[PDB]
Amino acid sequence: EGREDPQLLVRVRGGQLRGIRLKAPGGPVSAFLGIPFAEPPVGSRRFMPPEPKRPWSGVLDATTFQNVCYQYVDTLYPGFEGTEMWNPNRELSEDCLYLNVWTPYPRPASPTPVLIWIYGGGFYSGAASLDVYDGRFLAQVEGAVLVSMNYRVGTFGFLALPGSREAPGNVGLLDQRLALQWVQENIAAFGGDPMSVTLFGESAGAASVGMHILSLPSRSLFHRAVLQSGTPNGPWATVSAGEARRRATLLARLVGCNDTELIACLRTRPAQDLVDHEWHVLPQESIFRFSFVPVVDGDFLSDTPEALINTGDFQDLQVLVGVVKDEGSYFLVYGVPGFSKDNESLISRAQFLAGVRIGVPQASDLAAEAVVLHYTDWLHPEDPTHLRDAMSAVVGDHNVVCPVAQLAGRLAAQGARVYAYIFEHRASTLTWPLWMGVPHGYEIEFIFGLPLDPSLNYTTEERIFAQRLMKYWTNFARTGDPNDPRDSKSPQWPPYTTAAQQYVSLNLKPLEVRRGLRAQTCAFWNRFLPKLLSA
Amino acid sequence: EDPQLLVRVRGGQLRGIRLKAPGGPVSAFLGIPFAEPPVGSRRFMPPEPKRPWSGVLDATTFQNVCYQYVDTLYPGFEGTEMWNPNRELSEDCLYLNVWTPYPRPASPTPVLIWIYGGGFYSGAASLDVYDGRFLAQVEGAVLVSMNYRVGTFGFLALPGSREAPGNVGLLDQRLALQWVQENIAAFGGDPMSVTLFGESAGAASVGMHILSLPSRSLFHRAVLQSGTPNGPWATVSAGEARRRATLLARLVGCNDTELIACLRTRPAQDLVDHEWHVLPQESIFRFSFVPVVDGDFLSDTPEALINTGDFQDLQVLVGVVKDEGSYFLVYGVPGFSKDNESLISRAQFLAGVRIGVPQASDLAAEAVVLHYTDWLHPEDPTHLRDAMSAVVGDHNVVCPVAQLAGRLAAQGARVYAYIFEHRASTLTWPLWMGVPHGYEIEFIFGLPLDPSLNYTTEERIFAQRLMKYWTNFARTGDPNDPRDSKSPQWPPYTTAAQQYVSLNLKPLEVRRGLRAQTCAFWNRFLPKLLSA
Ligand SMILES: Cc1ccc(C(=O)NCCCCC[n+]2ccccc2/C=N/O)cc1[N+](=O)[O-]
Ligand SMILES: Cc1ccc(C(=O)NCCCCC[n+]2ccccc2/C=N/O)cc1[N+](=O)[O-]
Ligand SMILES: *[C@@H]1O[C@H](CO)[C@@H](O)[C@H](O)[C@H]1NC(C)=O
Ligand SMILES: *[C@@H]1O[C@H](CO)[C@@H](O)[C@H](O)[C@H]1NC(C)=O
Repeated sequence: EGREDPQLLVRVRGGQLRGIRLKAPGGPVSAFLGIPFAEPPVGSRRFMPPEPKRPWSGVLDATTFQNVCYQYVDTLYPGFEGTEMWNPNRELSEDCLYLNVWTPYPRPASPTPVLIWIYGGGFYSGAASLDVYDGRFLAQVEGAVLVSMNYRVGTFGFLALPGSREAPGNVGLLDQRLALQWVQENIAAFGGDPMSVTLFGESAGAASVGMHILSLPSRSLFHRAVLQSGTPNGPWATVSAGEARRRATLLARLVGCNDTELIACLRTRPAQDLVDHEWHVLPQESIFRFSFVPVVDGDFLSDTPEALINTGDFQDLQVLVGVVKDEGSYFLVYGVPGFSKDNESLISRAQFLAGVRIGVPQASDLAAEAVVLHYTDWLHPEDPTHLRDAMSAVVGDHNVVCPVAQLAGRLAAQGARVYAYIFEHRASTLTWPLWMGVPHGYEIEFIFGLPLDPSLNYTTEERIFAQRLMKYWTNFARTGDPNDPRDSKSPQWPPYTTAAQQYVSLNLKPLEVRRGLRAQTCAFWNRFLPKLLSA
Repeated sequence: EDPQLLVRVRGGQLRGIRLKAPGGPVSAFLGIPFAEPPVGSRRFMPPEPKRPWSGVLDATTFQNVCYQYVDTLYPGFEGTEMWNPNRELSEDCLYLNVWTPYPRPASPTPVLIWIYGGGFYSGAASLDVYDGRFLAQVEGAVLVSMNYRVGTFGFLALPGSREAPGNVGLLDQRLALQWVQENIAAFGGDPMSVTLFGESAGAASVGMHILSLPSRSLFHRAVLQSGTPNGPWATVSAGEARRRATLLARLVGCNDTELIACLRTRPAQDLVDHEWHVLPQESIFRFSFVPVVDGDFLSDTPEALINTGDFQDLQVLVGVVKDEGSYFLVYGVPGFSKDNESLISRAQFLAGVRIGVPQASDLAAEAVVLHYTDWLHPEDPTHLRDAMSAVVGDHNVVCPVAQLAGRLAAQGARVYAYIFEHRASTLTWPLWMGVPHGYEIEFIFGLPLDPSLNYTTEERIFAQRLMKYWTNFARTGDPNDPRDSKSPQWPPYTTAAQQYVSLNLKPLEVRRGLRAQTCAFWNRFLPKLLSA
């Protein structure tokens, strides 16, 4: 040492770190980027649970984002910001188990509530280094300690031969769990309070958050949870052991491969070869289905998330959950004929019928017809605008909105304090077309406070709006209650209960309270369809 | 004698009676025989034309009511008694009634023929609510109503047998229609402009005349109030009719010739005693002896006939009341009664759906419960009670009416649809039943125009407007006044725009889609369900 900024030097269990002083619009923050929390899961460690990182010597430089976990890179619209904002922004590698820490500058004197972000990406993609996950605004404006981790995705994170020693499945979730243990042991060195840790995540990250609620060893590592547009229940977040084994065995043959010999051969393949065949193992033509996701192993997940939310005790739990207004629209362009970002995507009745089969790929013919009859407007059954919007609603309701409504309802009934929202504001900077409405994932930039960066060209009201949301999320992190304790003047956010089913609209206007999360429609998906399934 | 009261029809002379209506006199000819009495060896047989008679036949009085079950649910309660027979019961009951203006019309006048309801087990053309004097006096119409055999005597069928071929009660109606063709010009009626109208079982009868070729040369327009030939209560298969008749015969102590011979020896009340005991399931809105798909009067199911028919030169007026189902819940569904607000639990609501959709499987009844539950108030008594009524009215009336209107409009017919939304100031049923089945009839027939029944001034003005819709439809096949040039007009129902009108105290309002989403459930989804 000697001439470095003494506020950027910090020791953790593994050794000494040097962080970087970043500028936020309102002042400096401290960032510690690319902290390794596991041994590199490479070579003979591919598909294995993570091992804790062994101490290093000297001062590790923690001023850069580290590698992104090896993953599929989306090529649907090459050069388009709407797609590439999600793509990896650092080199791809299997050596990718690193985490990031943002704190106030100087670091806080009293211990400060910790927010831990778990990114989404369908369990096949994602990185904690993306611009929309930038912790500097929450750290500067709300004084939060923010932690985000990389976790293995795709085959490297979730390929499972259930019951094997060499590929037990869910190691991507164990990566996240190891980072949670790293926070417990080390975050006090940054001024963070290990006894006040809130998990929040979006989509597959939200499902991940839900899995930690449901997995007993993770429960001692956090105290509150936010689930944005995703759930551990629902039709895409888990597979059975049987289906996971079928998908892993098919991927093995597609790349040229007793479970030990199979996994051993898979470990000899280049990472890119596995990624090149990941999408080829899905049982049906589908959207909103991902090849390698958490498996119901009877270990991390002692049973299906359905069984666990329906029965478990949650009296100690405080959860914030919500959806965007148009959950489904984004996904139609990845497989439903007739949908494009470049047209209005007005579709015919025939294309709606074919789309329902692709967006509800596990549905029998009778179930599909039930869906079509429910979502058809029988005063205008052939109107292309209603059919396009109905296709988006089918996909959003089946995959996100109704799994969330079920989760909120079971959690509230079984002792949890639940707060629910619908996010209804479309960013003025959105590059996706207008028919997509408020698409999946486009509340994240407001939670993290990107509008406060003047160079990103958001409106003044969007900055005020972002600050409202940062206050809601951090108040909840701090107290289990998103409401401002000193501000009773503003309209209040009531908890979701089974009796009143209250939630709030999040938009440019003051909080408005609404009742029922798609109550009629979600009864169709959550109560009727499963009973139809049993026939 | 009064020459206006003396008429010669093909069978001989008749003497009618001058009756007072609020605005003047009417000529009424009550109790005109149109068939040989279907008694003795003629029971269950097709009707035969009435033999000529000598002298002047006295037609100043309503004739006997066809033998039928009499309702005892609420003894002495007007809301039920108003439907009970108001003349003596007899198997000798095939008589019709004619009202005309006094003096007799100078020009041939459009004819309206009323076919009463009563679930094909009851009913009479002599009920006070079917009084034709107001339409005759105010609109100058010639009004005809007939008695037809109900219950076992009209619809007991051993299909394919010679002596109980089925549907004889519908043949009774058809013979009265031929009587109108042959004789109505003598009253000043125009046989080239005959409009059938009927309510519930009567509307389903009207619809069965639309679907049976020999009936079609006997009328030109049709009105179907709260009833349809299609749907789940109005017809039975040949096999189910055979089962029900064989069971009734076992219950009273009896190949088909011998079985029907023994049934013919049974006193009428012996047959009625067991009428309600042959239904396959505990139910409401189900009736033991109704028209049968014989392959003769009905060449096929009403469903297949409305689906494939040619209806181009046909005009039809169809509609429903606001609360079709509420009336029937008190006849079987536990927790419903005239005398309290019938606030039911959710368990009672599930139990009620098995009774109100008695042909539904476990899965189908589950679909119904989940569809009609308000999942924001899933346990609230008021919502469950109102949903129970909705299930029954939608399943049995509203969605069959929407299916029929849609098939008719798409296949050439001219259709006008309505929903009747005014609850009579004088109603004796409780408030929770709303606007019940059958309580639009008194307005169309014009009873509010009688001051002694203590209707309100608005209801009298309302009745006059309805009388004008119905008779304008009779005159032209279009209910709109060709003199009134003020909007809104009543538009035709079509498949594209699905327009219908609300009938109430306020002016006509035009609405689109007749419970479109819910009737898609009943008419499109549920059939694919039960059948797999
Ligand atoms: C070959 C292929 C490629 C992609 C798919 C597919 O279904 N893609 C959908 C997911 C991309 C979303 C990016 N994202 C990640 C995290 C958070 C938000 C967002 C977006 N905000 O809304 C499917 C296939 N395939 O089926 O072959
Ligand atoms: C033993 C019995 C008796 C009657 C029923 C049953 O379902 N009755 C229906 C209504 C009959 C009278 C009303 N009515 C009749 C003609 C025209 C209009 C109206 C008014 N409607 O609002 C059912 C049973 N049973 O279940 O056994
Ligand atoms: C939009 O674009 C896609 C692909 O280019 C096409 O298949 C679809 O039919 C288009 N839609 C319209 C409404 O032109
Ligand atoms: C913001 O607006 C300015 C206006 O000159 C433009 O030059 C800049 O590229 C814009 N930046 C973004 C991120 O939209």
